[PDB]
Amino acid sequence: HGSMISEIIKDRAKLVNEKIEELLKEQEPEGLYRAARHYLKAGGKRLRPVITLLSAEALGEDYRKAIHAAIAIETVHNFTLVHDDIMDEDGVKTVHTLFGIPTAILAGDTLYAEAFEILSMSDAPPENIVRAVSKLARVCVEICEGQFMDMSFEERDSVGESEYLEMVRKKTGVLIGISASIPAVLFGKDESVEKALWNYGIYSGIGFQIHDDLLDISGKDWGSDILEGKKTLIVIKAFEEGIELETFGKLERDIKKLFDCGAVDYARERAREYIEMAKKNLEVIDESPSRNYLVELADYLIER
Amino acid sequence: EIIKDRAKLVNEKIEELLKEQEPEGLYRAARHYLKAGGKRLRPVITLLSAEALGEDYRKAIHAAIAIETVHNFTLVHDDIMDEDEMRRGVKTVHTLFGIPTAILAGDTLYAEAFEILSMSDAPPENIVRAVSKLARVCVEICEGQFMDMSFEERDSVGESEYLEMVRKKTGVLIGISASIPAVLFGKDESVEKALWNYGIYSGIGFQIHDDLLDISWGSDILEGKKTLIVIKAFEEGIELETFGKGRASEEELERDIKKLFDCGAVDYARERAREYIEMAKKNLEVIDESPSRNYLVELADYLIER
Repeated sequence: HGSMISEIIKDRAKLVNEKIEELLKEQEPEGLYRAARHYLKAGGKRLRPVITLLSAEALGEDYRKAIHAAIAIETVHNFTLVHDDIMDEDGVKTVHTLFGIPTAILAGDTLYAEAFEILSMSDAPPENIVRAVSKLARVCVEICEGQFMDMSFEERDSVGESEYLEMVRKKTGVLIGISASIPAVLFGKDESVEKALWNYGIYSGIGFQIHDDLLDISGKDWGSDILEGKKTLIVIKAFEEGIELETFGKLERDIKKLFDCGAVDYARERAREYIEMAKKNLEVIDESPSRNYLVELADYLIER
Repeated sequence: EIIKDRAKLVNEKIEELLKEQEPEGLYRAARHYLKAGGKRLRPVITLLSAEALGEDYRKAIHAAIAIETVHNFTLVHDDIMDEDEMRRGVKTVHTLFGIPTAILAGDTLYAEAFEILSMSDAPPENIVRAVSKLARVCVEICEGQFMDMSFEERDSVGESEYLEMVRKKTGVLIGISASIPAVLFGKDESVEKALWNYGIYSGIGFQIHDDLLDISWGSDILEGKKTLIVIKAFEEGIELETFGKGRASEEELERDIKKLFDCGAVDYARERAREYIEMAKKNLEVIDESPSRNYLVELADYLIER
């Protein structure tokens, strides 16, 4: 076909959730685990584990073997969400709001260890598990560096485009990068193939972020990110050519200036560039239904 | 004893594997305690346990650094929770750098530990098991810290609940310190459980003694920390005048400390702490006699002597 991508995401997400329920059961101490399972139970697009399972399939493997890696990465993601929410302080209600900050910190730390425990249950050669552990951990370190950078940007008045893109790469790209590349690691695929899936993830993630930030201008309210002063690629290119907007303390006038300077279309062109780059990296992989799903998925990430 | 030797090795590997890096903000925070220089107890237990198994304990160094990294991770997040302004002789991480950076710093140490563990020179099969066991250990420390903090607001907790909390909060990380060389080098379940049980019991006793060292001042009771002493005494219905206050008079706290010695409760702690360290030794017997094996013995002793 070529138009079922929302249905494949759905199908694989449904698998992800079924195994989430199997592997991340609520336990004692009940207060820790209710915080620990909160975000997971409120749902999630499950985009990263879905990518893992599509990548696994596109590599000619039984993608059920990739479930653990898939859920570990979704577990890492959920963990970052809990801790991140502690630091934006701003639904559903955040975990630190419902359970307090200590329970929230320990809830993230719990999910964090479980991620690795789950990944280690993978049905794959130990040498590859050890490499997947090493690689996921390095990604975790990078996400913290990305989160740190992103917060630094809140205190800065002059964030460069490349700095910002570097931030997004760690904050959003690398986790998506390893959800595409981890079945390569687990199943002994070689370096050029892992590299192709990694780049696919990173470039999808970066573009996915740019488009996400475009949706703030193209439930929640128009121009939210503007009044909250968030540095997006759009904002950064407008500043880059001295547009300087009359909100940033929490409007429709500002939004016109962003289109008028082409900063909105710069960001679109940047996000599409990233997704084309992500798709060209897939060329290394054998054509298959699953490879085309990954291709259409990159498209979806920026066309929704 | 001969620990400053391995303590020396561990800090050399720490400075080799846990470099500062960019963003310097994040790593200045993440290396703050490591540079402050803890006693490195658990790493030394890992190197000695390895040599007691008659292995090349240098091969166990990555697991030694990894467990110390976990330990430092917990310190950072714990200090956020207790809102301590200082830990031993240095300001806490959240106070110098802020709560969000403190969170990210421990989150970074946390991942760094699994990356270091995975570098081990051992059968990969056994690195996987080591990652699985250390990650469950980390889940339990979190379960413990949540238990310990839940205790604060409870009116009374039994010795059992409290001792299950100490087993998770500070014991299992000490158990896996000794356990992990048995895991890494394919010793069998008897040996693992033996080094495991030694590490846990050493932990609990080590904890009970660390609560005694505050009676050895005063802060545990003003802070309301529920120790094994105050659980015995309160089980003995000992009216304790200054347990909640935080601010207190010297005479008021002295009469509360005075009570506690005379309760038949400070004795209980030393005694109960001692029957744990002994349970560690009598467990450690499954391992062959060795300079290393007796070193773990004398070391389980040092946890009760301070």
